[PDB]
Amino acid sequence: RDAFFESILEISASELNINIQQKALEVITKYSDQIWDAEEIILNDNKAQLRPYHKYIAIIKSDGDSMGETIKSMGAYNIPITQLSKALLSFNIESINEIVAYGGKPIFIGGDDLLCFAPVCCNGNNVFNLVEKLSTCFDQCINQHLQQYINACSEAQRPLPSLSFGISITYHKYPMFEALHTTD
RNA sequence: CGCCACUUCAUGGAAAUAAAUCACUCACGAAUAG
Ligand SMILES: Nc1ncnc2c1ncn2[C@@H]1O[C@H](COP(=O)(O)OP(=O)(O)OP(=O)(O)O)[C@@H](O)[C@H]1O
Ligand SMILES: [Mn+2]
Repeated sequence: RDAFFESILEISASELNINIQQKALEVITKYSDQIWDAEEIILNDNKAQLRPYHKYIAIIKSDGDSMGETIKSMGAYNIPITQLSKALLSFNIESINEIVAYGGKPIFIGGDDLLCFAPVCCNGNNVFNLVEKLSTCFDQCINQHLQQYINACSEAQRPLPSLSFGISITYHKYPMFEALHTTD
């Protein structure tokens, strides 16, 4: 209710325009194992257009780099932290928008982290394309809101705040606990 | 006009030179874990 997508395979092959949730529910009609198996064999006999990247799952984890250091650097130049809050919130909203646009799934947070469950390739768009768009969105929000900090601390020299990225691509099997720890 | 032969029996040069020296495809696939 306060929110408004499961298994591991449905968002690995969200490109065929095929609704595995509906057919899996029809077949099954405790829960997770049976529907997991149903989705598995449904896209097993969807072999006609199934490429090897349709069975691989990409986990994307990102965190903000030196946020406290950026805060301390803005403190020297008399720059409010409200601008940083603005940039982070706008980046998070745009991140959710473009992650659902790409074909993946946002899971974790709209803070300075992001854990996304995305297919390797949907509509000819990579997970690396998704990472590039996320980085560009974060840079755009930083520049748009911290413009004062941008043209005040970057002329002489400084690295601007950025986000480091962690991507893990594994089979739909090979459970996602180990994959999550590998991503971490 | 008559008569009649002896000689000489491979040397020098080139003796391999360039091109290609691996190429493409497959570099794990399923099952068992979740
Ligand atoms: N809306 C916001 N505005 C400003 N700062 C924020 C906001 N939300 C979170 N933060 C900051 O995020 C920080 C948490 O960042 P985190 O600890 O993940 O990374 P870091 O220590 O900056 O980076 P790294 O590990 O790369 O050195 C907190 O110190 C907090 O001040
Ligand atoms: Mn963080």
